[PDB]
Amino acid sequence: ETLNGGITDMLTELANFEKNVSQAIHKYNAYRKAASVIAKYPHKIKSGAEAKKLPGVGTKIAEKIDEFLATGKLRKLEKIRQDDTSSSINFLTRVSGIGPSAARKFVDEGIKTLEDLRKNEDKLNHHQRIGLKYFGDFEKRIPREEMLQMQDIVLNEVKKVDSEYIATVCGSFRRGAESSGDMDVLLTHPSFTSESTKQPKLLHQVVEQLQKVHFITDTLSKGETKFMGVCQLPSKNDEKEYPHRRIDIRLIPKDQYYCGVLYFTGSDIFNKNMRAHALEKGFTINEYTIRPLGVTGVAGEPLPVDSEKDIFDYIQWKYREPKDRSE
DNA sequence: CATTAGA
DNA sequence: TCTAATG
Ligand code: NA
Ligand code: NA
Repeated sequence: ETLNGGITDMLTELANFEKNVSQAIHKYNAYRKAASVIAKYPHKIKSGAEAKKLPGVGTKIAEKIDEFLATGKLRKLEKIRQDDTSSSINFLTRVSGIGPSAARKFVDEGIKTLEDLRKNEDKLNHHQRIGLKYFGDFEKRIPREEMLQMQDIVLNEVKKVDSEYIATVCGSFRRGAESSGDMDVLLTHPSFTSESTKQPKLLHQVVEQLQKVHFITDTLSKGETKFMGVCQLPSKNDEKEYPHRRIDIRLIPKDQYYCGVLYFTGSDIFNKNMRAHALEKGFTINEYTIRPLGVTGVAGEPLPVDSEKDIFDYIQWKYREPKDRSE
C-alpha cells in the first residue's frame, strides 16, 4: 500500500506506456500483473532479485526495479516523460471520442494539439466533435449542488411522460459524494423485463422528453437501451451559464433493476466485498441477478428482487444505506 | 464485459 | 464485418 509505492507507480507508468504509445498489449499486460503482485507484497523490496522471486517478475522488470531503487529514477521512464510524440498521444486521448488508435493516427498526420484538432475538425467524427467542443467542461467535476438540480429535472420529466417509469441516479452521487464525473440514470419500466420483447420507444420516449425541454443538448450515442449524451442546466437570469455535462441513460428490464442498481451504485469495493459474501452465503451476484449456488460446482436459477433489500436478505446482510456502500 | 458507431 | 471507444 505504500511500502511498495514507487515500484508500483513506475511499473504502471511503464505499463501505460506500452498500452498507449506502442501497441504492446503483452508488455503492457506484464507491467500490470507485476504491479499487482508487488502491491500485495508485504515487505519492502530491497532489490530486483528479491522482487524477482515473484510471479510475473521476470528479469526485465527486476532490472528496472534495481535502477530505480538504485537511483531515484528510471531512464526510460525519463525518456518517455520527455518525448513529444508519446506526450502528444497522452494528451489527445483526453478528448472524449479519442482513444489510442485514433490518437496515434492524428499524431502521425501531425495532429498534436487542441487547435490542431480544430483545424481538422473535419477529420473528426461526431462523438469526437463534441468531445472537442466540450473539451473544457468535459474535464470539470459536477457539484452535488448541481447534481440535485439535474436529478430533479430528469425525475420530473420521466414521470410526466410515463408514471410507470422508474429512474435511479446511480453512482457516487447516490453514495452521498460531493462531486461527480457525469450522471447515470438507471432506467426501467414494468412493461419491460427479461423476456418481454423490448419496447425501444420506452427509451426513446424520454430521451425525447429531456431534449424537448433542453436538458439534453447532444447525443454521443443513442441505441435501443443505452443513450450517451450531453446535458445542461438552464442558465438562470443571466450572468452565469452551466457547463456541458456528460450523461448516460439506460433501459433496464424491470426484473433486474435492483441488481443493476445495486451494482452501479458501487463502490467498486463494496461490490466485491458484497459479492464475495453472497458466495459464502451460497450465492452468486452480478450486474443483473442473484442465483443460488449449487454444490456440484455451480448452479443457476434467478432469485426474485423488488428492492436492494431483498438482495441483502438473500445473503443475510445488513442493509447498508448507499451512504455507506463505501467499502 | 457490453453496447454503439463506423467505414 | 471488424474494430474502436465509453461506460
Ligand atoms: Na519469477
Ligand atoms: Na478520450
